[PDB]
Amino acid sequence: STGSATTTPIDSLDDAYITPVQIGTPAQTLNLDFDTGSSDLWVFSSETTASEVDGQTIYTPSKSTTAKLLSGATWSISYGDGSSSSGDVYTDTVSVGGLTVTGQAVESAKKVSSSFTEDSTIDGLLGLAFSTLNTVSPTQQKTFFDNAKASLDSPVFTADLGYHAPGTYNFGFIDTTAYTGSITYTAVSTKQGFWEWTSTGYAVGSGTFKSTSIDGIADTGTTLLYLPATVVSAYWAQVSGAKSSSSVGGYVFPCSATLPSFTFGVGSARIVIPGDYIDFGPISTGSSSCFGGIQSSAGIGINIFGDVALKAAFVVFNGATTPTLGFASK
Repeated sequence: STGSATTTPIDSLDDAYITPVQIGTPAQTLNLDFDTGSSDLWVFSSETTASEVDGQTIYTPSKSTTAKLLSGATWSISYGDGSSSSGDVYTDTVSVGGLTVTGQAVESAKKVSSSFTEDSTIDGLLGLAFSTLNTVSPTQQKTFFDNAKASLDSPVFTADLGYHAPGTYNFGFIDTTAYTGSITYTAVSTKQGFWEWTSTGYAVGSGTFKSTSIDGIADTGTTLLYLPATVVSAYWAQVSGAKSSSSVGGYVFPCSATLPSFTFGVGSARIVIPGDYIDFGPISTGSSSCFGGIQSSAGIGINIFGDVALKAAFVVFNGATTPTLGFASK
């Protein structure tokens, strides 16, 4: 089997991407944030505290003839940005782009933090990291990909995020019309539960490539590119007027600037992020100070190849017995 679904930016900055997901019988369609940095599929629901729902579409399990309470199971998750959610668990039928999994753990939110309430466009998350990170207790549950893997034509999914434009998530097959050149595959460590790999170095604009190993994760659920402070300083030093602002919480730059590209290494290959992808617009409405799309990881504890980096590529998440990542230009 295979599946194919369009993913769409939630706003003009590509702050995140939503993908429609069918849950239950009859189908209830919710728009979920596919997140290769986490492993829980959770939804706003009829159980969510009423004051914490503001415009989201909710899953109502009592209206699904295939929903069943997973007796005694609870979940609770905190994300790197400080947001969180928690609740109870049903199993139900879940379909993405024509690919159906029966018995998928659908984690129903009883509580969500303010940043989720305030984002009316995201109805929940669909985790695509390794199932070892799933938070369901006392019986950990599998991700949608893990459940589908054996039925898929090939045990893979691909991320093709657009720049200010829709893109595609495919399950079970590699669309050879979606990229240019060849796909370069690179080793993955699953020891932290992430799609963790090692970049071979970087370049700033037209500058020379610096060969240096950068360990980090391929994370569709993080907006920006978070890299070591040495690398980030080398980038922003090429932008007149750019500076790190403790009050804003990262590097800012004059909105009048033209930003240079940033290249990252994948083995012997190179992925080029155009400068425009690194502009996240005014820090506040009407400001002439703009927020940078490349930021220091020094306070995180891990480097993060988020959407800024991934949307410059066609990315293969290969879940074969030894997982790997593939990157191609497009």
